[PDB]
Amino acid sequence: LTWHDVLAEEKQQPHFLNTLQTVASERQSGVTIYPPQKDVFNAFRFTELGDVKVVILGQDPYHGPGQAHGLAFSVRPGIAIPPSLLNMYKELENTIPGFTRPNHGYLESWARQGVLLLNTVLTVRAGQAHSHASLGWETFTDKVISLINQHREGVVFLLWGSHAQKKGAIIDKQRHHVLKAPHPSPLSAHRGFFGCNHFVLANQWLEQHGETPIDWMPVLPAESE
Repeated sequence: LTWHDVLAEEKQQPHFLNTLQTVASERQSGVTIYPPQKDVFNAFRFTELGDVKVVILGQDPYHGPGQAHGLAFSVRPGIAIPPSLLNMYKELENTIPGFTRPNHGYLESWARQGVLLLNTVLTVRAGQAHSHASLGWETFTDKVISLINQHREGVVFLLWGSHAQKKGAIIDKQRHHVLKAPHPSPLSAHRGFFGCNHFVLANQWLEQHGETPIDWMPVLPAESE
């Protein structure tokens, strides 16, 4: 099954389509909306349903120029690493053998290994956090999570912060593996995100079940001649 197979009906629901209408309207009314329309669903593009190994929820897309490009916690090449991702990198550096601080915040290569980097809200107005949170995106991502729970087996979910924890509170904790911790934002990272060890634990679960671990060191697309 592909994402479109399992979400085709969901994407004909008014809460979904009216959301996209709203976004398209605001973009033409002098409001900058992030990410660009072609990037809104990049988490799905880069991590097909059958390839999901680890789900990491974000909440809102980043709301500044150059930041959001459709993957939770990631930013485009050449853009500063946002504080939440810096704290993820610090936990990685303290736990994954050989990890060192990347010089970029671009996480496509996680997605390409099976890490679904899913914000629960998929658009935002420039400079205004949570400004699209009361559209239909949470309903849409509730359905995404429900479908992974039902259609996949042995997925590791990393639920960071209360919002994410609530979002994933009904995941099957026997067929899947649910790990919780405070959010890596500077407001909460020292309240238990540091020390959560989720990246190693996720890889050990995956290993235990015959899946390859995630290489958490993210890499930029290369140059050609």
